[PDB]
Amino acid sequence: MKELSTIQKREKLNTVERIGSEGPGGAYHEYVIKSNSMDSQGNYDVYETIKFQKGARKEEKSQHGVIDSDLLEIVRDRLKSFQAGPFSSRENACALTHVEEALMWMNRRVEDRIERNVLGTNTK
Amino acid sequence: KELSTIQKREKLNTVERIGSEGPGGAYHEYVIKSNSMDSQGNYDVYETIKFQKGARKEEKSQHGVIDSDLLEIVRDRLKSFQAGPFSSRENACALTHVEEALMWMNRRVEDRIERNVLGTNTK
Amino acid sequence: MKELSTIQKREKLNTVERIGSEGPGGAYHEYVIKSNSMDSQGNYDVYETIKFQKGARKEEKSQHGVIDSDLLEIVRDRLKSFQAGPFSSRENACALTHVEEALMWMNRRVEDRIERNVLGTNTK
Amino acid sequence: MKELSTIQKREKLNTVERIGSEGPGGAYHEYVIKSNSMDSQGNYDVYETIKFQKGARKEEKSQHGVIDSDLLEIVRDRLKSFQAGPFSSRENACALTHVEEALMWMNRRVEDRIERNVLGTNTK
Amino acid sequence: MKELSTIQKREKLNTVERIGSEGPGGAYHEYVIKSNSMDSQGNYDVYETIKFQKGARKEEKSQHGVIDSDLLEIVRDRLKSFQAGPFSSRENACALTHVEEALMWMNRRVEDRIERNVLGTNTK
Amino acid sequence: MKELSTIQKREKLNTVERIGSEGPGGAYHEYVIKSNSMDSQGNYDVYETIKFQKGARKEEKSQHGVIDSDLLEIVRDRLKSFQAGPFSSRENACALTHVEEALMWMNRRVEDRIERNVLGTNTK
Ligand SMILES: Nc1nc(=O)c2ncn([C@@H]3O[C@@H]4COP(=O)(O)O[C@H]5[C@@H](O)[C@H](n6cnc7c(N)ncnc76)O[C@@H]5COP(=O)(O)O[C@@H]3[C@@H]4O)c2[nH]1
Ligand SMILES: Nc1nc(=O)c2ncn([C@@H]3O[C@@H]4COP(=O)(O)O[C@H]5[C@@H](O)[C@H](n6cnc7c(N)ncnc76)O[C@@H]5COP(=O)(O)O[C@@H]3[C@@H]4O)c2[nH]1
Ligand SMILES: Nc1nc(=O)c2ncn([C@@H]3O[C@@H]4COP(=O)(O)O[C@H]5[C@@H](O)[C@H](n6cnc7c(N)ncnc76)O[C@@H]5COP(=O)(O)O[C@@H]3[C@@H]4O)c2[nH]1
Ligand SMILES: Nc1nc(=O)c2ncn([C@@H]3O[C@@H]4COP(=O)(O)O[C@H]5[C@@H](O)[C@H](n6cnc7c(N)ncnc76)O[C@@H]5COP(=O)(O)O[C@@H]3[C@@H]4O)c2[nH]1
Ligand SMILES: Nc1nc(=O)c2ncn([C@@H]3O[C@@H]4COP(=O)(O)O[C@H]5[C@@H](O)[C@H](n6cnc7c(N)ncnc76)O[C@@H]5COP(=O)(O)O[C@@H]3[C@@H]4O)c2[nH]1
Ligand SMILES: Nc1nc(=O)c2ncn([C@@H]3O[C@@H]4COP(=O)(O)O[C@H]5[C@@H](O)[C@H](n6cnc7c(N)ncnc76)O[C@@H]5COP(=O)(O)O[C@@H]3[C@@H]4O)c2[nH]1
Repeated sequence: MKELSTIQKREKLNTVERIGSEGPGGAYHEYVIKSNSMDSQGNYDVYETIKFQKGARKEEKSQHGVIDSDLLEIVRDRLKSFQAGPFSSRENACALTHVEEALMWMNRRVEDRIERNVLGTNTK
Repeated sequence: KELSTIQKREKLNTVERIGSEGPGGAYHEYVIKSNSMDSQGNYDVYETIKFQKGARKEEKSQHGVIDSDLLEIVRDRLKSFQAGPFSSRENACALTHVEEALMWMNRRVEDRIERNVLGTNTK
Repeated sequence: MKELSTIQKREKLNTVERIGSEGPGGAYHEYVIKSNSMDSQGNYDVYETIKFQKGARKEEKSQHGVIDSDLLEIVRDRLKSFQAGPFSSRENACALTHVEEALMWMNRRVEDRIERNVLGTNTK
Repeated sequence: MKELSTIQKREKLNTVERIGSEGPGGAYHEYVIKSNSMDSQGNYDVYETIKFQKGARKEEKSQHGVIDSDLLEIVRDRLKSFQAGPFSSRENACALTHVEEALMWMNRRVEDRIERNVLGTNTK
Repeated sequence: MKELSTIQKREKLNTVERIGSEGPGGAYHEYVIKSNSMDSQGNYDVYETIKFQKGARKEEKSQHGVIDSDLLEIVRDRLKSFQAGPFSSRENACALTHVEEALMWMNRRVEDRIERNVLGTNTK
Repeated sequence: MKELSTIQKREKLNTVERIGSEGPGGAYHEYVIKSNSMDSQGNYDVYETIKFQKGARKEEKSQHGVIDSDLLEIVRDRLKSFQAGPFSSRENACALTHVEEALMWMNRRVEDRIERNVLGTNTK
């Protein structure tokens, strides 16, 4: 089974699973999010596949997809919206600031790799 | 509708809001589309992500993903990259920040359980 | 020596001191907090002893006691109360957020150890 | 109920309770930590009271007691010892750095209050 | 006085003073660092002024000078060097990561202000 | 080259350069901040030199100068002022809290070295 062990343990809406095998860097590049609930006719309320960029965006060889910062930017935008709205919380603000600091560190990774001419290459 | 992102250079994809504001004032559908293009003018990447919109117990809701799911995926990938040959301190700081975000997201869920407001449209 | 070198250096109310010997894990399991002041009769204004859990809560020869998360939860509650009251501060708020993040990491440790089924055993 | 809602939800050794009434600053100044487990004799295996300084130390009719930085310094010492011993973890390290940064902010509070000549007085 | 109350309280090499009057945004734009020790001559061993950009750089009547990210980038370079050398420490590491995160947030400000077309203007 | 590679890439007011050679502990002890702009006469609008303490302050052939805490205290004071003024921001607040945590870690280093009697000596 390829079920992710998550920090949340109670009242989970969905489970997440690794899909396929290990790829470049030792990571997976496909995930499925699927609901802990079934519809009236016995099917998943949610069954959602996320495919990540696998290989350089410049080869046609590559599995072209999303990058982790895209997912974090989506979460960042939603948390900002929630904080502007009626159901804001301190827990949200702490989550949002850590999300933004993670994105800034991912951008650090992009910029030092640009400086070293190694972005888009399989090099440490 | 296009997201202004923290990354400014060498961006692979663009992210856009889909639809209108919903419960809590947020959007519940997003599109990620590649900045690169194929021969016929079709995006090389065009993926929609739909979020839970309305309570999961209600059959009329838009059932979908929740943000901690996406953060757990990113967490798992960062752990795999740190165990692999292309690890970095930048990766490690990002991973710890993602994990602390997930910890605060769980604190929210648990607080809302404590106050008997989880799954309700209330602060 | 058994007197703790603390982060605070001036206007300390109390001193903290280790009691006994190193135990499981290389740590001490009993501490005393004693006042830096003495009463009219020449006695400590404060002399408090804290005994930690030492060995498995299941087996009877263990020294049964408190755990560190209990102490941080007390401090978290008091800081929350102070922030609601009239003598709140930014310094309090930073302290409380770090206390809660420490508690969340202690719970990460507990949840990692339940998942590995090592909780309550002398296993790294 | 005076029982504290804690961060950890599963496998709790002990329960923590506030004791007394709201005091200076809106906080409680006594807490009890009691075991979730039982002897054969019918009593709690753990039942420990922690009384905090309530009112200034110089005033003779105050409830002299511990302060929160004492408790976090104990936890800091134990965490350092665990990290130097055989059962270390990244979760311990993250908790320890947060505990030390909380102690650093508590000291900032003390030092700021000395600056403003309000340490030991009921004022912001 | 115009002397800064600093985090460091003991064994301080220098004092810092703000110079001039409060300017745009409510801040001071000139500072002096001077040694706590004097030479045989009687004058300070260190007396260093730092002027900050006051007014937009495009306007020639402005006081052109340094900006805060310059100073933090100097400190970041020095901490990186110390860590690569013989006298490294965990305290240095925590300081460096915080300096770098402060720089990332200063950059976030600049980029936000570019986004809103307010960079180099006297507005929030 | 001796150019500092900075976290900010866009709309930079100034460049920062190392001057001289590596010194004690592996770090540079002199830095120039110079404008990315020039006046009506082809001369830098800005050209500060910052010289750091190099060698123990209490010996006399040492180069006496500033220390990194001095620069962060300046930045801390300015950020506090900007946050009290009309052009405050969340980005400023995050930068300021990181600056202050950096300073408290610098002070941790100083007090640790005092306690070990290594402050002012070339020793790890
Ligand atoms: N243009 C562009 N902008 C970006 O922001 C970006 N982020 C990643 N990439 C590139 O996407 C492609 C897909 O990654 P893959 O898993 O195949 O290889 C990756 C992966 O195996 C590993 N890696 C280690 N840590 C990370 C990490 N944090 N994010 C991504 N990849 C990582 O290290 C390889 C090279 O990374 P980059 O050197 O950033 O180039 C990648 C690569 O060309 C980017 N390309
Ligand atoms: N069982 C369960 N476990 C979870 O982890 C979980 N996380 C979210 N939800 C529920 O999904 C549904 C879809 O959210 P919607 O946008 O309609 O309403 C949400 C949204 O408008 C707003 N909100 C504010 N901050 C957040 C946030 N951080 N995450 C999600 N929703 C948030 O506040 C409403 C109630 O939130 P919850 O009270 O968490 O219940 C939600 C809701 O029932 C969960 N349900
Ligand atoms: N049920 C339960 N819930 C908890 O939250 C909990 N926290 C600790 N314990 C158990 O209490 C007992 C007292 O600790 P001791 O010092 O004797 O051994 C400990 C100690 O030597 C070491 N250790 C390393 N890091 C830590 C740490 N952060 N907290 C406690 N103990 C730690 O590693 C041993 C086993 O740890 P756990 O595997 O958590 O079980 C402990 C232990 O059985 C708990 N038991
Ligand atoms: N000498 C000395 N060194 C210390 O480190 C210290 N820490 C606390 N105290 C003093 O202990 C006494 C007991 O606190 P009480 O709850 O009655 O009043 C407290 C309390 O109601 C409230 N308060 C707000 N935030 C905090 C906080 N973080 N810690 C303690 N008290 C706090 O604000 C009052 C004055 O605080 P201090 O001004 O720090 O003086 C206290 C007080 O004289 C100290 N005294
Ligand atoms: N090109 C460029 N790149 C930079 O990185 C940068 N950083 C600052 N500046 C500009 O320098 C000039 C000098 O600042 P002054 O104190 O007069 O006004 C400042 C000051 O009064 C206030 N302010 C609030 N927070 C800050 C802050 N964190 N840094 C600087 N100034 C700040 O808000 C005004 C406008 O700030 P910017 O809108 O960033 O433009 C400034 C201004 O034109 C920059 N210009
Ligand atoms: N009195 C006093 N109060 C201070 O706050 C302070 N901070 C630094 N110093 C002393 O200034 C002198 C100049 O530093 P130098 O680069 O030549 O040597 C330094 C430097 O080579 C290296 N070092 C490693 N990390 C750091 C660091 N974070 N800050 C400064 N120096 C550092 O380790 C040497 C000894 O450091 P200290 O042992 O703190 O003593 C220094 C030294 O005597 C101080 N002296």
